[PDB]
Amino acid sequence: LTAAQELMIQQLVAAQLQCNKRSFSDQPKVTPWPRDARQQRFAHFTELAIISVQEIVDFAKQVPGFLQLGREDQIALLKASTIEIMLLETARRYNHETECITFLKDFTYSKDDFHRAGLQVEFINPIFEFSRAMRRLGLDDAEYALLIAINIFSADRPNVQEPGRVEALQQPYVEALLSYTRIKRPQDQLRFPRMLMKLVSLRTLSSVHSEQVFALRLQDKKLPPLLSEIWD
Amino acid sequence: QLTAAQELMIQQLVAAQLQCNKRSFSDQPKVTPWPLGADPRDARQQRFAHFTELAIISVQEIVDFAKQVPGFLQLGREDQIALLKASTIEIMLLETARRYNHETECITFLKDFTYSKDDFHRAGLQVEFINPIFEFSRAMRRLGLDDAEYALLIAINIFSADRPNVQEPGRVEALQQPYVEALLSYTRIKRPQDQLRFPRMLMKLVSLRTLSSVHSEQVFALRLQDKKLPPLLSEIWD
Ligand SMILES: OC(c1ccc(NCC(F)(F)F)cc1)(C(F)(F)F)C(F)(F)F
Ligand SMILES: OC(c1ccc(NCC(F)(F)F)cc1)(C(F)(F)F)C(F)(F)F
Repeated sequence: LTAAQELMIQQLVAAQLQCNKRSFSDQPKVTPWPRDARQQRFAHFTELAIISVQEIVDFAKQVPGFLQLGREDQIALLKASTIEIMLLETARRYNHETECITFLKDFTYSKDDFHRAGLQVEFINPIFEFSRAMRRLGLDDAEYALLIAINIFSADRPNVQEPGRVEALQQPYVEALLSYTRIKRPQDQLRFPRMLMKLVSLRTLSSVHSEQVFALRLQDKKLPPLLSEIWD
Repeated sequence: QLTAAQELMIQQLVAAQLQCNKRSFSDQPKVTPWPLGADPRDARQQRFAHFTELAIISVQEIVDFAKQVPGFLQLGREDQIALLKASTIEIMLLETARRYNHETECITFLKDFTYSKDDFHRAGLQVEFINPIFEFSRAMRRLGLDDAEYALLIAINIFSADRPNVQEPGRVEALQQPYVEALLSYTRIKRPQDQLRFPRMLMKLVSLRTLSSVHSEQVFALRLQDKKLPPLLSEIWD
């Protein structure tokens, strides 16, 4: 691992740690978790999502190479990546012992909790299978952080005006992850491929998420403004 | 070095490819011809019909191919259907890319026929699907894949355990793995100095998932313009 690779990785891990501290040390400002409570558990979920979106935008801004893309490309990359980063983070926050997703102490969510928020079967089960598959890979914080950076610099997102530049920005992160995994687990050649394959799954999960949003609109459950900008 | 089994798995796929591609040359003159000689909506419809007809041929070759991949026919039939339903357009996009010619900026299909970006537009498709297809083909060309690499990628694509409605995803993952390992060892040998080729190949699987969605948006949009899929395509993609 070169000096520049160490600096890039260390910067990503420190930014991930600062973003978590900034966004999820204090109690989140959310509708208290209780027709009456169907709208309220949904709102709750929606306010959590907004807090994660904010965290993700904060993190993206600190990824070397991002804030130097053209502004429209920044927006286009974040628009597509957001739900996928959320799925990764949800997998990070997953606890196989309890089968729940922990944001901080006293804020955890199970498959049942998701159903009560109005969410379909078609969205919940993939989320939870993907989370437990992520755990069997046993990614550490550097691996997650690098995977997020790679995810952001995907040159095939809709409305990207400079795909050549995005792809060149992705390469160093791919190279760092390749090196990192070679050093960590030298006798585990499929670890790295297995990680990239989860990026595939994340594209599908994004579509399945969009279907949840469209389905929610059918129960007069609209996304609030900060999420509407991104998803409907 | 590739083991005997890896060499045979590749040779098997590459030769199934060929026996399946026999339907392409024999159905070529049966197809609704591309219309020559047209003013500005007759010809629009004939071009589209032409496109649906080649897609049908492709659907059938992909079905025939998959039945030859070892272990496929031992999957539960509902799972066979679910993998093909999802993989079909993605394999077609791989085949489209494989046939892209950068000199003419045209795609070959079924041996002799070729299509430009503007031919796709003339057949009623929209820029939101067409541009990504051609960028993907250009990107695929820069990787310089050979017949073995494409065949391995298609097998990897078929055996994607995370398709919708798959009932035994673990049985699918178990079939995929040796193909992934074969591709890793293949690229390592072919290009020992290019460590990023293999990751870039895997990332083409990511792009294929998005293109699949864009294709669904294209089919939706085509119905607005009197262009509904025929029965065999309807059941896979509507
Ligand atoms: O967009 C929603 C959403 C729910 C959960 C998440 N995060 C959980 C996970 F796993 F999807 F990432 C993100 C968005 C919402 F509205 F709740 F925020 C959805 F319910 F409509 F799908
Ligand atoms: O589904 C269609 C289709 C068109 C071209 C292809 N193959 C070209 C490529 F690049 F997508 F693979 C496949 C399906 C159709 F209808 F022509 F078959 C679409 F036009 F509606 F999209």
